[PDB]
Amino acid sequence: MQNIPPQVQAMLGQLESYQQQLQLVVQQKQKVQLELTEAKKALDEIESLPDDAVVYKTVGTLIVKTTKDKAVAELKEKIETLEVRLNALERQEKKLNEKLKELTAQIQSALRPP
Amino acid sequence: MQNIPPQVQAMLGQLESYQQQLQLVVQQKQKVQLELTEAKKALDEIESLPDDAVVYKTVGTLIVKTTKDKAVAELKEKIETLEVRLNALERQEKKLNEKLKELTAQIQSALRPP
Amino acid sequence: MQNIPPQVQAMLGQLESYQQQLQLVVQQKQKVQLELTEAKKALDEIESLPDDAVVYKTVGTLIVKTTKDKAVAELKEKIETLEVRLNALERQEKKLNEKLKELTAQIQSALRPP
Amino acid sequence: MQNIPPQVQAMLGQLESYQQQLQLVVQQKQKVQLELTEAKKALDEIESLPDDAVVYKTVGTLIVKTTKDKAVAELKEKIETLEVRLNALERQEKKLNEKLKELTAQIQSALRPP
Repeated sequence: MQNIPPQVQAMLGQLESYQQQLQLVVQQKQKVQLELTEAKKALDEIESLPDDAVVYKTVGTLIVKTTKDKAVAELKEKIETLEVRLNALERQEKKLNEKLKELTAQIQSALRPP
Repeated sequence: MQNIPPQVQAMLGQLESYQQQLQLVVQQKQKVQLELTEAKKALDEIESLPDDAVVYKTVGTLIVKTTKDKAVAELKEKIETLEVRLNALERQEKKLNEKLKELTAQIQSALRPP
Repeated sequence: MQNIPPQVQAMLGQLESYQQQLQLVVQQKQKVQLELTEAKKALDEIESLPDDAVVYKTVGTLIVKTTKDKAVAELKEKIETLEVRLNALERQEKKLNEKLKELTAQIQSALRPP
Repeated sequence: MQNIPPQVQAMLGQLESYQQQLQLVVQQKQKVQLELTEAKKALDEIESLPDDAVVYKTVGTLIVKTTKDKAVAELKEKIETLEVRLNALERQEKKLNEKLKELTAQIQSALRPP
């Protein structure tokens, strides 16, 4: 019968742990990506308004007057922030893919017929 | 005893896979249908306003002035979009119902007493 | 040993089914109750406004002008609706409690020592 | 073999029950903390507005005019409320940590080699 050594069974278990970890990182990345897409869409729309357009912003359950330039600035900052977060998550994702690649190769090498 | 052949056991398994797949498609269809109903209700209400009615729209956390005609147009587009999506999902649903019908018939034919 | 007859085992199973069904009805009732409480709070607040107070209402992502009297009326209707729904759910709940009471009594009578 | 007495097995079970209970209390505390942080941020922002700034508030799906001072007051009250709630939850949390500490010590003492 095929005899998977205890150390390889351990690698198989860790491979599954990494897969679950990657699934989470990807879900975190996608949430950030969705928010980033929405923010960019909002900025695009606000930027198309005439400079003297009336603009209000929400502060919790409150609504106060703001201006086109201020809303644009606050949206740029939100986008800046989300992109920094997105990059960090993509770096974590890339690291996980590499660990999965390397561990998969080690398992295949260990189980390869002599 | 009743002896369900391995191939029929496979059909029974696929039948369950299709059922789970249909459940999902139906949930996707219902989410689209709910959004479509809400959009139609909103359009109905906006269309009942006097042509010179004051209208504001939300852009993310911001609020800007718009007009009755522009809001109506944007709502028509949303509805147009949702209906295209709804039809595609209904086509997927119909396909799944037919596969379930045909596979159920094959299982019954295979297990029918000689 | 204690020998629970097959029919009593069936009653025990149905008792659990009713319990799960009641749990759901209660959750439905509580969601309706929460919405009703929020609507009443909103009506209370709007009714305290001066008759000439400026009021806007949301229609999806849009905001249009309304009046104090119109908002009050629409809130009364929402409350009317929720109360009708709440009563129906409470009637279902009462029915379930009675079935649980009666089935529990039947099980205890069936298992009572001779 | 190691023989965990029935009473210690009971303590181990209760330890796990307390852990699950603490997990919940912590989740409740964190929800309150998030709301408190958001409210403080909103108050900070509203307080930075000029005294004559125009302010509207939402009442359900409605929007009515308010004032800077009134919004500030209502936010202070919300924060006051959340802090009272936060403290109560932190008191429950501290109690749970102490029970976990004491029960862990009892288990270790009971299982300690003679």
